[PDB]
Parts: sequence; structure tokens; C-alpha cells
Amino acid sequence: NDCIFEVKHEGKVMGYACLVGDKVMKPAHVKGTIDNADLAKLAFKRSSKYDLECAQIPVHMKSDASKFTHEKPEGYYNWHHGAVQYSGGRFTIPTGAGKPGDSGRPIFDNKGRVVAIVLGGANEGARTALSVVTWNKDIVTKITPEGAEEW
Amino acid sequence: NDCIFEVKHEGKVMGYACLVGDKVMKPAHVKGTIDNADLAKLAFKRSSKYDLECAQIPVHMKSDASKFTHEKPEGYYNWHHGAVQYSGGRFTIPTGAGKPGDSGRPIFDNKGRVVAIVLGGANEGARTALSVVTWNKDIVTKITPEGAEEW
Repeated sequence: NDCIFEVKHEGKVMGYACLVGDKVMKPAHVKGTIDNADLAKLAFKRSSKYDLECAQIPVHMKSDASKFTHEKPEGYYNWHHGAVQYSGGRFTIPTGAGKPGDSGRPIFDNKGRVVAIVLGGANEGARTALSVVTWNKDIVTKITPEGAEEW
Repeated sequence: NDCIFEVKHEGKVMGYACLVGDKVMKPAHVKGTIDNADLAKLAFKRSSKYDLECAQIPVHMKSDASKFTHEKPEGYYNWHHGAVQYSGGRFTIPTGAGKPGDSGRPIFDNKGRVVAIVLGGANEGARTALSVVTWNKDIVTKITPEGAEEW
């Protein structure tokens, strides 16, 4: 629990939304609303290409945002449930650790600076390979391995 | 904290409403709806002169009501944030004891009988003199010192 915020929709916990920099980002495919009315009233823009939902952060909450970085070194990273291996341009997780519902939770570095948002994972490598959105040459881009299932 | 009840509008509390005698009392300037369904459905009457919204207490809340009294001798009184001086026909409080949100707290005497409801206040330097509606010959009357701000 550093920046993760619960999104709840019609009885079901349906993911997490994150305010980072000037954006509130949430996966477009998870329907419903973040359970604080101040956020819930903003103009959200949908992109099907990235399955991304983006919004402008309100002013009085700007200082609550997580830091970010363009730098993604190879190594181990942290998320809510433990270590995340990054190598080969792939974020990976222990096979079977995966949990449908957690899509939208951030991945962060050794200084707690978020580098990517997880969308899901693919079960036929060696470890679970994550499909994620992240910024390369300051451009947001989605990297999705073939045969990934929605979480 | 014995007989004090909220009212909330778009996630933010917007002051308080109070059941007093056989009365449901709320300032009219408090925007929004009480987030408890028994209160929101009564017949409310507006008075613009007094900024008052009025309702009859339902039977199921009758045994929760605060005692009151019409007689207000000079002295000190109580509210949630401490002492309130009444003397000279003027009620005042220490500057900083009140802030946006405290409108709706009842003011009560040493026998726990509510004598007045706060609508707002005028800072006069070291202390703040409240604008309040209260009773004279059993009739509600608004007393407002010059330069009063809503709380």
C-alpha cells in the first residue's frame, strides 16, 4: 500500500486506478467507477488501441501522485505481492501467482517510482509473462505477449 | 458527541443537521441531501430570511431528541469544540475554534439543553462573534453581526 487505490463496482472489486504525474489511469475494459466522488466526476478519455482510460488529475491532489521514471534497468522489481523479474523486455511473475482482478496495479522501481501498469499475463513461457503499458522515448506504448488472457 | 448528526454532499461533509425538540433542523444554505434515507423524505419548508429548512421528526426518532430551553441567561455555554461566551447579547468563540463544516453543531447550556444553532461567524480579531438563529418569545430570530462568514 503505497499508491494503490481500490476501485469497486456493483459489489465486485474491479481493479485499481492510479494517479501518476498528471494522469489518472485505469484499464478501459474494467467497467464501473472509482469509489471517491471527487475523482468519479472527471472527463475520462478512452483508447481501445491501448485499452487505456486517462483523465486529468485535479489540482488539490497533484501532490499525492506517485513519481515515475523513463529508466527501466534489468533486474528485480516490486509489486504488492512481491518480486517481479524484468529481463529481455519482459516483466515476469511466478507461474500460478497470477490473480484476475489486480489489473491496473502499478509496477515500481527500487525508489518506488512507477515504470509500468500491468494488464495481464501469458502462461506458456517459463514464468508468467505480463502484458503492460509503459513509456518509451516519452511515448506511452502497450507491450502484449501473444496469447495473453485478460485479468 | 451525544445528539449530533451529519449531512454529506458529493463526498464532503457539509455541516450537520440536528433533531431538537420535535424539530429536524438544517441551514438552507447547506447544499445536498442527507445520506440517511429516513430524513431525506420529509416535507421540508424553506425560509429564506432565516436560511432555514424545516421538517417534523418521524416517530422512530422521537426518543433520540435533545432537550432544549427558551431561557438563556448570560454566561458560558458549550459546543463540540469548547466554550462559547454569551454576554451582552453577543455570543463569541476563540478565533480558530470554528471552520467551514461546523455550521449545524448545536450550542447547549450547562444542563445539556440546546439553546441555539450556529449558522456562521464574523471574525473580530482575537475572537469571533457568531451569527446565529435562536429563540425569543418562542419565535426563531436571526442575529447576525456585521461581516459574518458561513461556517
